[PDB]
Amino acid sequence: KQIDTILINIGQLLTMESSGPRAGKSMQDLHVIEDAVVGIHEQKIVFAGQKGAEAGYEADEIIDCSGRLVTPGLVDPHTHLVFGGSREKEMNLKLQGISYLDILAQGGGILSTVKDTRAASEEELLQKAHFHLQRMLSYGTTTAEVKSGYGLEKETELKQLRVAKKLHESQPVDLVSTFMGAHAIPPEYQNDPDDFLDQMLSLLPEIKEQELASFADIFTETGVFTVSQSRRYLQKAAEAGFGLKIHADEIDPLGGAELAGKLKAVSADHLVGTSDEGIKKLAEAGTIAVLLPGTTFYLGKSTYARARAMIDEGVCVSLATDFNPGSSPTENIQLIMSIAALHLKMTAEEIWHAVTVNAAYAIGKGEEAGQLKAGRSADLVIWQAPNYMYIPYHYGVNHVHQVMKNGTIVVNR
Ligand SMILES: [Zn+2]
Repeated sequence: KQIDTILINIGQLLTMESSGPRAGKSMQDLHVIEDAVVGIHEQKIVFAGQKGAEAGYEADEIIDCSGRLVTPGLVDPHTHLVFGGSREKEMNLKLQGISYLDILAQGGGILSTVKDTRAASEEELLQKAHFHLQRMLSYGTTTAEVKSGYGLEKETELKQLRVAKKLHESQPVDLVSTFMGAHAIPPEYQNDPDDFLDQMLSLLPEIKEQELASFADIFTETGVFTVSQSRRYLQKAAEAGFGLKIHADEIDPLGGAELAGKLKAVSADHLVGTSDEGIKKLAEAGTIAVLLPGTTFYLGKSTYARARAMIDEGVCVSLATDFNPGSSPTENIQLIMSIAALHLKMTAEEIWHAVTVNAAYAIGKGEEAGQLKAGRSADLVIWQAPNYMYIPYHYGVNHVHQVMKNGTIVVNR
């Protein structure tokens, strides 16, 4: 069989081959192959296993991995990629001890980014986002989820969504778009938040017709949107055919997790303050818990989401950068992996499954990304490390040697 490409001399290969999301104990069952090969033809994986799996094939292009570690391209299931300006001028408020919510309550935070995003032209946001997405790619992310939510109005929310589609069609990273019009409350709506929510819901039909988003998200937090508003909002979104996601129980056990499970949301994200009942509902419903360790770290806190309890309870855990200018300005998914190990107390095996398979399922791409097996798009990363434990171990840097998307190297050294 004549094929396009073959990777040889792979020191360690992680296919992450699974039949579905990995919950509980299965997150620990990492299949490791040594001295492996990977065959690619017409942008797809034709084989990925131990040396000898290439018997019967002959490739034209041969890539020597020189004993390096090879894994599927990484999946970042939660980001706010498109945004205007930056929030460095808020560093001092945080340092002074002003809480994240108090900054928001005073017209800052998300609202500050909303003003800059509304003012930035669509072309500026595109170029701006292109730079950050290119960096994400250089760190190993070949598939990512991007949320709007910095417009809080028709014009800018649609603008963010169009930029996301544009990005998806003009660079390597495959993007999953999420509409998060219900991110915060414009000051002029503080007295009628339900009216604001209805105006955001009024956008679903055109967003749907334009295929501008596949999911709907919402910030269920004290002072922001309540559980009842979130239930009504999300149920409405589901009726329109949108998948469901939620920024839940970021500080306190508000019942955001319980709601997400009851609504059978694809994922519940953040969850630092979630209760045991919430954890049980997520596991029971199969709702993926996307943890954002960088956000906790960046907020200057030390109390992280209870990942071990979630895994002990059969929850499917994932990880993300939550890349956003306000609470987690980092594109480095590898650092997220390091923080998960050091502060979420997750093992290297669990972390790898979290940033590939589980991240993929968290955004409706379980059948398309996160695994290197026959038929899958040839998206992989060749690492500057001999083993998988080394990646989360050595922190704050970029271990990427080369990144392959659709069978072509898109990042070199
Ligand atoms: Zn977020």
